[PDB]
Amino acid sequence: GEFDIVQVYKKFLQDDPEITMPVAAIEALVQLLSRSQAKTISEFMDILQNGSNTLKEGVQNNISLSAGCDIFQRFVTRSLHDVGDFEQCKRHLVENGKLFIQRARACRQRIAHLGYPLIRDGSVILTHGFSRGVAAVLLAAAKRHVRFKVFVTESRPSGSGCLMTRTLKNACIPTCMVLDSAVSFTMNRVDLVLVGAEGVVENGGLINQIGTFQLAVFAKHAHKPFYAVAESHKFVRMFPLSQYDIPFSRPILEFDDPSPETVDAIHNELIMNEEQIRNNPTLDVTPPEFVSGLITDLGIIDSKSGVSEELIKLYL
Amino acid sequence: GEFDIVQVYKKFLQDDPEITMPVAAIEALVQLLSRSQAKTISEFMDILQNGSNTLKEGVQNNISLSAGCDIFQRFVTRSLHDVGDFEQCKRHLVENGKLFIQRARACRQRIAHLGYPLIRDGSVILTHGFSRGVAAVLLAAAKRHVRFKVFVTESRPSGSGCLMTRTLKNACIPTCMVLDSAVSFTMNRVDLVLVGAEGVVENGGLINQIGTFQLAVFAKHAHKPFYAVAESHKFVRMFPLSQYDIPFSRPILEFDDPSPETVHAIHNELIMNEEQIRNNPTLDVTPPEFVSGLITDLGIIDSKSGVSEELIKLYL
Repeated sequence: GEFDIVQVYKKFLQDDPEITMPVAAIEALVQLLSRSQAKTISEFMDILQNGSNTLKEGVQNNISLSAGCDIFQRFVTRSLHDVGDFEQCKRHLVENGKLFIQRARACRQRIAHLGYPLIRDGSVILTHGFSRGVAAVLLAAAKRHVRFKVFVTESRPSGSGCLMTRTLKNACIPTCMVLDSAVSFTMNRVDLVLVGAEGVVENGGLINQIGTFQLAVFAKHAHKPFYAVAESHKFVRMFPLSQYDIPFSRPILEFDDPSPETVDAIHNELIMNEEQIRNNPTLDVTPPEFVSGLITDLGIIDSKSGVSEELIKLYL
Repeated sequence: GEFDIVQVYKKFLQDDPEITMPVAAIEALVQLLSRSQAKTISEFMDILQNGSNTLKEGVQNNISLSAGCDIFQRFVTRSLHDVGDFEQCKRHLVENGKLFIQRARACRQRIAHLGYPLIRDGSVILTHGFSRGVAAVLLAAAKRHVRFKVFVTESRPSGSGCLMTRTLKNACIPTCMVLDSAVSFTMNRVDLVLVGAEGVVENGGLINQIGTFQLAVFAKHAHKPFYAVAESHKFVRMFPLSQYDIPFSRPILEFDDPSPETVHAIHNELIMNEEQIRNNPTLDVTPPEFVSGLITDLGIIDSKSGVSEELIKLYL
């Protein structure tokens, strides 16, 4: 009995940082599953949820795993039956677990040798902040020896842009970091925009970092296409109503109440404070009419109605 | 004699910082014209030409500056005549020159008397960073006791949002800073969008700090109105074709050359350095199709053809 699976989850991040957070969760559940010794089907699903939720609430109720955790459950729940030997249950169960992990680990690869030809000779690409998805495909393209250049949004408040350029610069790729306020000015140059994904919705929506829809309309207005890479285990069952209807933990964009009683053209270091920042949101949502093609291990999906057929296929 | 007239211009900033830059240059030109023992018409215009350019070349080749100075001349020489008394020239010049600056610095007030009713009770306004005119109208509105509350774009790289924030909060009105990456998520909550002007071109376009166009597209797509406050002496003869072709000093948005070597969620300290920040532009341009209303000392102009007719009426 581990009784602290989060550590195994955590330990995975140090045994390998090159894996996504949900991947560790599943890789941890199997360790729970394999070691768990039960006697009823209900016993498994009881601690499984009570393990997933235990794993959920530990990580600020992150969405990426919250999908993967729920999808994984509803996966093994499918072709589950108990005939004669009870041990057959666990057998069919955990064996499919590794089988799911197999596809899960190979998912972020399957998109690479599938989205790399989207880059053409001498083309110029744009990316909002770092994402493990857009990275490999570019590298799996640059590996093929193809000339191209790339801008990267600085991606406040994450600042993941400063890391993304390095990962590309290190891989022999020309970069040019650009402020979040100057993406529109860049659309004239760019031939194709490309971002990762943090969550795909029932309507084909796109929950990713805070500024995706900021540039999604630009490419829509600047007539350049829009592409986003999303692994299967990022489909979610929610369904918003706009670019705003999302549940968010901390309340956002509150105002202050000012009682009548109180007190170089580039002015660096004159910004908001950390307290001012966290009032601002963290995630974004681009309605499907603004994306022209999802990039998944299941392939490239453009209808953003078939995503539901695929989403229905993913769940029961 | 009259030399380093920039210090006159400069001492004005210490004599008064609440006035902008172009008014100071004008205040210096008339001062230059005042102590100008001249004898021929050619001498006068030869001075201010070889005077304004020295004034022009001294400050970034700023637009609002280069706007007023060039406009100042082509005003004074308009109704110019020489008859008998040569002193009439210097008389007619400074007398009319005084009338200009008199009308000039009074413009920023005249705008407030027009913009304040544009704010409704309980309205929600949006402004991209600091903007002289935007402040006064809101203040002159708040003086008249009206409930509302505004967001503020932090305005990278200028960071002028915090300055705009305080100056509003300092005048007891609610504020809430917004990083430039997440303006779109806030639009559904707004009822009006109001930004300043750093320069106005012929076609009705807008030259303001970078990210100004970043907003107007949202206001367009989010079906929210867009107003910009501009003083007359900011009009310019420039006519950019697209939303990009504008004269810019330094090279902008260049890339690197990664030869084969090897050099090596509120992450608040991995930010683009001053060098790579410089590679970003400081100005964007809002096409006239997005300006629902343009408010000036001459009034409010929505035609964006009368922008030009009033413009032609300025350049004699």
